[PDB]
Amino acid sequence: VNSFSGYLKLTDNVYIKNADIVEEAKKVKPTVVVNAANVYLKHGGGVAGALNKATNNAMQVESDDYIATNGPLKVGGSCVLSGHNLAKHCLHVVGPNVNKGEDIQLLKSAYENFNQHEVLLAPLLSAGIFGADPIHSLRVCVDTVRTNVYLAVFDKNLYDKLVSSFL
Ligand SMILES: CC(C)NC(=O)Nc1ccc(C(=O)N[C@@H]2c3cccc(O)c3C[C@@H]2C(=O)O)cc1
Repeated sequence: VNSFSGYLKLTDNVYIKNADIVEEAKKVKPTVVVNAANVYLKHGGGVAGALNKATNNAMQVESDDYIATNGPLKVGGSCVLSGHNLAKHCLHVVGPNVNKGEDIQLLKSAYENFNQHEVLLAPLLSAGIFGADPIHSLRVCVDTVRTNVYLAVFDKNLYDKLVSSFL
């Protein structure tokens, strides 16, 4: 038993809810919140910008030190940093950005990072300003992630379409 509430169960291990991931992290305080990161950990907009704003820019400060030490992530890769006031940990995961021409097949590799964590609060990778089809992203998620994932979908219209179109 865990504290995630009001989710619709899609499969054995994937759950979805129309919710603002920032508000959901502040309320649940999950072990892991997933950020929709880029390789530079520049949290400017979309989910990343929102999560970072909610940390009063502490996420960005920590991220800049990480990059200065380690260099950029790989598309499809991830790193674990602090969750600040939102979670114990933040898993920064880099899905491909279609608006940069990145290979959509890397979306499966991106979701594989979730399997290193028993339970996660997450957005749909590569959705939103990353330019991929969220229906495709949800399918890859369900077909790749084996651990327990609670997906927060900000847009109600998209959530309903994601739900009604789900096989
Ligand atoms: C009010 C404050 C305290 N909170 C806050 O600013 N929160 C927040 C901001 C932006 C996003 C976001 O960019 N969402 C994306 C979005 C939008 C429309 C269609 C989509 O396919 C997607 C994918 C992705 C998602 O929904 O995961 C999420 C939360």
